[PDB]
Amino acid sequence: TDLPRLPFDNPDIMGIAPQMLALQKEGPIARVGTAGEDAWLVTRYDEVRTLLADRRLRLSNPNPQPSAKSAARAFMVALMAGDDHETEPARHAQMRSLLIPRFSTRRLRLMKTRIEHHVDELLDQLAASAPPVDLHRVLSFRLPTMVVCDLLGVPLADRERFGQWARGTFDQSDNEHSANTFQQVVDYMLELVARKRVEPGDDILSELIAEKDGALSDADIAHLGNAVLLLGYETTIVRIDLGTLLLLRNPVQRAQLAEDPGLAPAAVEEILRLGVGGKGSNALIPRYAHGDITVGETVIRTGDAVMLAIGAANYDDRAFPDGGLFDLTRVRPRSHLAFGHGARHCIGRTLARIELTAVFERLFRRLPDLRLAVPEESLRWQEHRITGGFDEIPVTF
Ligand code: HEM
Ligand SMILES: CC1(C)C[C@H]2C=C(C(=O)O)[C@@H]3COC(=O)[C@]4(CO4)[C@]23C1
Repeated sequence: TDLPRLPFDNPDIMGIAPQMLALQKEGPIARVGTAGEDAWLVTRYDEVRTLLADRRLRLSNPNPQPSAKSAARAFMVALMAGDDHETEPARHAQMRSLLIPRFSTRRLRLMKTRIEHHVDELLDQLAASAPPVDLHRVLSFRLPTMVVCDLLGVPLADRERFGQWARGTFDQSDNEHSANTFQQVVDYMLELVARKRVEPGDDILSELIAEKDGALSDADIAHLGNAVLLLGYETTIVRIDLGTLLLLRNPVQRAQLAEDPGLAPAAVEEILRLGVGGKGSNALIPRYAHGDITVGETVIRTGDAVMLAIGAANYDDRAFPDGGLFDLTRVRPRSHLAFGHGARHCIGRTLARIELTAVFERLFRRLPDLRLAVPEESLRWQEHRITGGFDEIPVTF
């Protein structure tokens, strides 16, 4: 008897920690320690998917004496309208109602075209440069920040101002840095709302300003803009890096994709499913029980914390035969959980899929000799950031 303690060690730079796969083999749910509260850890696909659709399991904390959180986690929960369990139903419903129509089929088709041209240009710049090159700086970082500039209607150079703010806001190791970074985001967004009130364009804040004959306050609109800025590029950057690394590890699949770029949607779904970095603390969706819930033989009690391991569930052999293998020829794969499921299902997921498809349609056809310029083991996953990620990806080609 030894209580498992999150985060678990992972001897590889990607994948699922061995201890978490061991727990998955024993059963769907286990009690574990963490750096803070103890929590229920749910690791099997069926149970994670069921619990993500359970309205009794919510982001907000219902407890009278709530455990202390990092500034970074507090900001993340507040951006997601989860900071007050009594107002979360109305506030979260409004948040999704206001953001979902900002990603319309008209907008996504226009952005798909612009994204494809931008990838072409980014890869031409890359191909013309002298290796070794940092792929993270010149490709992974550049496409999703371009997209956020487009969503917000700001000059592309603005991403040189805001490009580190998601990392800084979500730095769990430094509350002062987290809070100072978030104030920069807030000031920038309030400036942007005031500009869009007199100079609107085809962009998200302009649409929110016009919503309900201007019924929303500038603070309400800036709040939603802050969610788009802080959630809308960093995780996509991380998936471009993880997808590149996964494809570099699987040369037979990589050659399949280079030969037939029509395999890119299937590759993107495998990248999302398998793309887990380091100790994988970002591949856990946190919840609190607002009512008692039974999982198998186990009772989750009102007030308990729950970690839904979407990463482990996406590796679950019960849901994906040979679940640890990258295979873009899977026939009718189950829907992975990398965008979540249920009430808080990723709002940007169709846009994120368009970005990743445009990149991986092109990458290995444009740079067939691309490969790491350093050992994989030298790549360092940043455990202190809620969103993890690598800081650099040196390549040659
Ligand atoms: C590959 C990139 C991405 C991944 C892997 C990802 C993953 C996720 C996951 C797992 C959730 C659910 C969190 C939870 O249930 O607690 C989520 C929510 C969310 N995502 Fe994404 N995301 C990505 C890209 C984006 C983009 C590009 C946008 C917008 C431009 C975006 C906007 C949001 C928002 C606003 C939420 C909160 C939804 C809610 O709380 O109702 N995400 N994302
Ligand atoms: C809103 C989020 C940025 C989406 C989710 C994906 C993430 C990631 O891939 O890094 C974030 C990690 O931390 C979380 O609590 C998550 C898992 O819900 C995320 C919050």
